[PDB]
Amino acid sequence: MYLTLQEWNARQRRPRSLETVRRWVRESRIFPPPVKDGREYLFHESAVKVDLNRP
Repeated sequence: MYLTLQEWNARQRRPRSLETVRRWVRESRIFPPPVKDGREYLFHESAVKVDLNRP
């Protein structure tokens, strides 16, 4: 009952391109990382874009 990358970003009120998110994951800005299903990426409902250090 989670959400795929597409919808995963549809929840943010200020998202961007998909490949743009791929950079975020590279910088480890999101967590927990997506499931590298060989080639796809499942964004568990636990995935979220972090800011810096002030939750």
